[PDB]
Amino acid sequence: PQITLWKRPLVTIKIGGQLKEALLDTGADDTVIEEMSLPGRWKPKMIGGIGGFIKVRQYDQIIIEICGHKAIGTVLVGPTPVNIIGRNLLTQIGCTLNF
Amino acid sequence: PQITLWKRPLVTIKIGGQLKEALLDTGADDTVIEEMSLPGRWKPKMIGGIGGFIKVRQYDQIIIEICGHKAIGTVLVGPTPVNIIGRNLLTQIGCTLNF
Ligand SMILES: NC(=O)c1ccc(CN[C@H]2CNC[C@@H]2N(Cc2ccc(C(F)(F)F)cc2)S(=O)(=O)c2ccc(C(N)=O)cc2)cc1
Ligand SMILES: [Cl-]
Ligand SMILES: [Cl-]
Ligand SMILES: [Cl-]
Repeated sequence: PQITLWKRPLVTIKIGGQLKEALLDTGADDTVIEEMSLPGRWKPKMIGGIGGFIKVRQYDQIIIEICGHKAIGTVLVGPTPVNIIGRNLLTQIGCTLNF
Repeated sequence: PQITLWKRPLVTIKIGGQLKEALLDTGADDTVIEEMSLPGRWKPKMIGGIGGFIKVRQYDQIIIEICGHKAIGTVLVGPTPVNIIGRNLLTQIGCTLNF
């Protein structure tokens, strides 16, 4: 589809068997999801921006379904104010910016 | 143009007569530029980032070029990790997400 930016570009995603609302975020290098269980090993990481930094757990090789498009990649889990789909997964579904 | 997301969508902007690098950030509601001199009065604005909320300065009706596309609108000034072109101006220049 084509998504305009009058409002936040929120979509429904499926991750770890849960449905969640997430923001298509071209400014995010990686995907960041609110606290949840994910299977596998993880390593701690810090990410930040305006307001400072948060600590997240980095899980690799996680499958997420985004608007019917399956993509696999790294997911950071931690206290993000909003669920974020970052570039690492946006590329996999063929998402571009156009103007 | 059509911009893919394998790398950060960094573009050249022109503001206050000077060229700067900025990030096309669909996850940002607003446009936030690093400390510089802008004309006119400013108003207070609280924005929520990944790490918390902070106060920045809001200037309205500011002339700005983004990837050569002329725009006029609201620009916030504050301690941002990189210059950010957010949804307010992305919308104005006709930028959509597509997949
Ligand atoms: N390192 C990572 O992978 C990472 C880092 C941060 C995030 C959170 N998402 C980013 C992108 N959109 C806004 C958000 N932020 C932009 C941003 C942009 C770039 C970077 C950096 F280059 F450092 F990696 C960090 C943060 S933000 O928090 O500074 C922000 C929030 C709101 C607004 C606004 N209202 O205009 C402006 C800026 C997600 C992932
Ligand atoms: Cl990845
Ligand atoms: Cl591609
Ligand atoms: Cl505006």
